[PDB]
Amino acid sequence: ATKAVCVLKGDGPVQGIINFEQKESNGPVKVWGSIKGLTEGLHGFHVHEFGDNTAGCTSAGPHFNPRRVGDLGNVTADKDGVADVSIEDSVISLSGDHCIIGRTLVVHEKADDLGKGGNAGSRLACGVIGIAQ
Amino acid sequence: ATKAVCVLKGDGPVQGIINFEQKESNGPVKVWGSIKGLTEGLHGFHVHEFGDNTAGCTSAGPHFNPRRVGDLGNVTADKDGVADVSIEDSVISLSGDHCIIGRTLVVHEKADDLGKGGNEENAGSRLACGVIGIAQ
Ligand SMILES: [Zn+2]
Ligand SMILES: [Zn+2]
Repeated sequence: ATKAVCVLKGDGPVQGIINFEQKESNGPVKVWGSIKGLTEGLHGFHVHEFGDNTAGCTSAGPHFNPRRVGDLGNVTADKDGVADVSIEDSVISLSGDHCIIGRTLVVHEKADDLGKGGNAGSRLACGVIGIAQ
Repeated sequence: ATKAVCVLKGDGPVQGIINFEQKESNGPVKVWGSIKGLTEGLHGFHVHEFGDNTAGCTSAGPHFNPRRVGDLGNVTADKDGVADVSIEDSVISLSGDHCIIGRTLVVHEKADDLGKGGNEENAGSRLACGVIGIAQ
């Protein structure tokens, strides 16, 4: 398993395809793609524990955390509502204990302040992360 | 005990939830749930290789086979178009080489004749599918 993909969907217009690639076991995972239908600005971007969409994104459960492992920061939507995603992350994995295959990728309503807010709302869209060609 | 779950959806009315449970890594996998929106009768029931929903059920690629590993026989819909599923399989797994987590469960248009259709000389289109996810 060196490649994965996730199709994000929700009750609103938020949708996108997010690719994952990890060329070396235990190596960094590159995450890239595009999300549209977002409000301009920052949106929390997280892997949640369960790849369970039985009740929409709510059944994905909590932030994945065997920074939390699943915490992928924010994505940034432009004035057109489009977020172009290009991240490299050394904590998530496509195998082993930190493997995110079969878990859920979520884009949030609000910005994640990363715990540095000086003193991220609903789940707009999600999908199960699957093995890709 | 590993647990997995799959929500099936597709281009038409076919929808369902299928659960997986495997008590030990070398034990059988119980598969159970229900699918609705089906024509009465048999429908091929397969794990396909890729958990890729970029193109409906088509991007799932081929039948999973590292009978084929992904071949889970057929499911049987009743007169209400509902197939109640309860299967035990000792070839698929929720870990290791035959792991189906991150792959795609597919329910087909037609029966899979299981290679016993009587003409050595077929499941048809994919009605619904879902990526198989880790469950609580
Ligand atoms: Zn989150
Ligand atoms: Zn098939």
